[PDB]
Amino acid sequence: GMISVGPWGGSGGDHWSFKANHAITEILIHVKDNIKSISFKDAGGDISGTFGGKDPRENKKGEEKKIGIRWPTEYLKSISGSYGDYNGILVIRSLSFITNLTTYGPFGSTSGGESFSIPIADSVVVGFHGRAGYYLDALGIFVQPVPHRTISFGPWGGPAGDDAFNFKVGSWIKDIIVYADATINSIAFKDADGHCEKFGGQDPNDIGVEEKVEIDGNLEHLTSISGTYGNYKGFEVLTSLSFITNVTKHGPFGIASGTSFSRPIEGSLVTGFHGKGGYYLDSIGIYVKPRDGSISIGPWGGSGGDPWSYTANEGINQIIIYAGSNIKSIAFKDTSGLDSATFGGVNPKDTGEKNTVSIKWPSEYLTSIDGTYGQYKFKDVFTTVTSLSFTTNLATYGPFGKASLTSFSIPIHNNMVVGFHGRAGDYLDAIGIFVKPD
Amino acid sequence: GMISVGPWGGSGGDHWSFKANHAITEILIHVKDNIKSISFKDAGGDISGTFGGKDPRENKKGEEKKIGIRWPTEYLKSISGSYGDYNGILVIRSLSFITNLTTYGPFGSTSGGESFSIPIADSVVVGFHGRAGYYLDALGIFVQPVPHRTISFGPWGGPAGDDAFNFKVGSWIKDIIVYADATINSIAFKDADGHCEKFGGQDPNDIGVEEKVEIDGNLEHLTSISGTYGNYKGFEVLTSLSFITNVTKHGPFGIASGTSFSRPIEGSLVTGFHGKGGYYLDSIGIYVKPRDGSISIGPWGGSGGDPWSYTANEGINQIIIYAGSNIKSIAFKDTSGLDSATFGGVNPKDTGEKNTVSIKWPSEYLTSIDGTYGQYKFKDVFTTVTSLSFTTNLATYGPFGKASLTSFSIPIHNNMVVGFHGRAGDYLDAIGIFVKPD
Ligand SMILES: CO[C@H]1O[C@H](CO)[C@@H](O)[C@H](O)[C@@H]1O
Ligand SMILES: CO[C@H]1O[C@H](CO)[C@@H](O)[C@H](O)[C@@H]1O
Ligand SMILES: CO[C@H]1O[C@H](CO)[C@@H](O)[C@H](O)[C@@H]1O
Ligand SMILES: CO[C@H]1O[C@H](CO)[C@@H](O)[C@H](O)[C@@H]1O
Ligand SMILES: CO[C@H]1O[C@H](CO)[C@@H](O)[C@H](O)[C@@H]1O
Ligand SMILES: CO[C@H]1O[C@H](CO)[C@@H](O)[C@H](O)[C@@H]1O
Repeated sequence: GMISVGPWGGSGGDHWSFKANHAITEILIHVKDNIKSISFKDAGGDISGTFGGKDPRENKKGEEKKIGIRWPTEYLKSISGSYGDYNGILVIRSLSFITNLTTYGPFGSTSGGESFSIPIADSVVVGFHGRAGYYLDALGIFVQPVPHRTISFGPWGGPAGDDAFNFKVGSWIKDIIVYADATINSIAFKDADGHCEKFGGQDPNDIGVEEKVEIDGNLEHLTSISGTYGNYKGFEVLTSLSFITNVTKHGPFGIASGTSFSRPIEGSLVTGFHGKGGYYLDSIGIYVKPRDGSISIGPWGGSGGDPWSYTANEGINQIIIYAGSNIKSIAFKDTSGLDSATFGGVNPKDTGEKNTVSIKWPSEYLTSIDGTYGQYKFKDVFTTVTSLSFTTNLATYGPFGKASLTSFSIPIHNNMVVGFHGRAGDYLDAIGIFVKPD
Repeated sequence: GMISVGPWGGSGGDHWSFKANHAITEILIHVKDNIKSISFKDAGGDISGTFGGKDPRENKKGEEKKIGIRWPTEYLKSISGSYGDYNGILVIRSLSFITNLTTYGPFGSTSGGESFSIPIADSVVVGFHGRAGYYLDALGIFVQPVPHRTISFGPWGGPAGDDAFNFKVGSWIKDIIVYADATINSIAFKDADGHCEKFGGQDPNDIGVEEKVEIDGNLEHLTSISGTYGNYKGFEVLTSLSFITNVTKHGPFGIASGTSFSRPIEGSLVTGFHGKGGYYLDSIGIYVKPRDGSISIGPWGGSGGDPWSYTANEGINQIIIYAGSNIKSIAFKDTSGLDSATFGGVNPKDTGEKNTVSIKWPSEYLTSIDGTYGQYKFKDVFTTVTSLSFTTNLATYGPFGKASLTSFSIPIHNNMVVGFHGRAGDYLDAIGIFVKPD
């Protein structure tokens, strides 16, 4: 799917939204003291309508400018501009067009209003939305990641923090653990699977107070964040935060001081975080995916273990499986480097042997899994997956482990596997798949 | 999905295409001796761009007309108009807007060009496409069926034929059997499943010559038809036909005489036919679905029987199952009356007892099936489905038949069943499902 950003400007005129089928290669504007109208052309040569330009007065036509994007080598990544009063109406006064190579603009008046910019990385502008009548009341963008990347916002805060962090998750962000009083002392995260995370919080003299947010991820999801950054005991840091969902706002935690950051985004899901800490939380950014469903099959195996799941962002490239007389652990690698956790293998005295499956994406993609489950006894008796195999549109890989009496398979066709789920602890208790058509 | 119709007009200007998110409620045009520009508004209040209107000369602005569609009671169903030369260019000269209540127009010059109209029923205009620069070079429409209906084109030919026919299929049109020499004598059709069909061909003195078209329906599909109608031995009938695919044109069969009909359509699949015959083929029309994939699961059962499949057009409402100590036959009813054939039950001495499942669509929809298969002996020993049950998001229905040793089920979630497939002869040899997410 795509993430919406903005729109910036007024609430007059009529709403419009133009998603280009191919890359945006041309923007035409008419502009004088403000932007009278805008239209787009795409790589295959389709034009959008002309949005705005409806003032009947000849003076008020403005001048035509054409911005050409030199596809396929140049691609639009972002915009900047300004909005303000024009003869009484809150309107887009100027625009810039931000490419991977350069900036076209600014076009229109940069005086008499308020500017905007976007703290975004790794995006491609795939469309626009906004408002118009006589003029361009409002404008915002639609974005997708550049190939094999994930759109980034931020980071906000200071340039300090000796312990940097990045990660992304294949499922959702489920628990957030924050310490704070005067500022944000530290931040940690618990992936739906129970895999945890941590940051900041290294001042023995300023520890703050713990708060816990559980995101109830079937109905609720983390869509964005807001907060504040400012000078704290000399350091430029993040001083408050709030975790924003479709259901509610969790927080704010901390103390709002310095400068507020918000992000006008819609259609987003926060899959990850990046930034730096130390004594406190110097900086933080987010990774977002489009709130783009899978069918779910299984899981097969025992009742033990913590639930886990993994959905590839792009397409699953690799599977790492540890086996002995049962399956010990399993992990996934996708084409865009979004590794999954290792599910299982928590006991260092029983981790078995490594096996690997390679899948030649895109011409090869996973079709299903097969296997057995049964009882395995180590220090205690468990019912877990004991053997596993995988099928692609081209081949079968595996088997791995030791077959037991109870077997499972799926006579499925015209699909692709887009992720896995199950339960795991010391071992892979249970496993199933997520599939989509085609 | 949606079916494209047209565009009509010239090949100058730039291409554009606007699919409205909600119903089209307004069309604005600028027009003088031709249509200078066009734009649309939708029920939620989004506007499209203004397509055309780029002539810099003030004379050449044209006059604004607004056509309001009185949603939700009035909906646009079609258009008509004309194209012809305007100062040197092949261009839309006039337009009409065809609603379920009335016609708005005509707007522009009806002289000096060529008109078009659309032999269409049961459609809703959901968008437009076309071409523009200074003016409206070209215009075509996007259509979807009105709810619970199927878009119809035609019929073409005469008003005579005492034996009318209609049908639609849930899978594809696989074999076409035509008799013809001077005209089309008769036409018959063989559904992918092997279910046959027939028409015309009742003149003992004029039988024509048989021709057979098999549509190789995995890669090839029937997208449209063309042909000719004219006076034949006094009767106005269809005198030639061709069956048009994405791979090739099959035919023309017969003799081209009278008037040629074609249909400018894209994105279509012919799911059905309607019209009338007698001695010969008086008339014929088509039903088309948007060339909108399902995942396929199973089938479970024996190797015997002819393959069959069924995909609901809307959502499956009812299941009729005949059972004894095995399953005899199964058939489906969907919400839009697209019944499926009966699969199985060909032997009148072994048809067992009727059972029925009702599903309360949309809040109830099928989730999966369960059952057994085994050996059944009547006049000969068969391996067929012997028992069946169905699950919805709400309940389980069945079981029906007599359970045997070998059982089958699918631990599947977050899906819906959108059709069935398998094999059948005298009985239901084998059965599986087609599923989609959500
Ligand atoms: C001329 O007035 C119209 O156009 C402007 C934008 O051009 C809107 O702000 C306003 O609400 C009207 O729709
Ligand atoms: C106390 O110093 C540490 O912590 C602060 C933030 O608390 C960072 O700016 C600094 O680089 C060190 O990592
Ligand atoms: C060692 O115990 C853990 O691991 C097994 C599977 O290995 C699970 O059944 C159990 O619930 C715990 O999570
Ligand atoms: C003025 O010329 C332009 O516009 C017309 C339609 O307005 C096109 O036919 C032509 O090819 C150019 O694109
Ligand atoms: C011979 O008459 C029959 O056949 C012709 C077409 O062949 C029909 O027009 C007519 O109504 C009868 O059904
Ligand atoms: C009576 O024979 C037919 O029916 C059975 C199932 O009923 C099939 O196995 C067989 O191939 C024929 O189609």
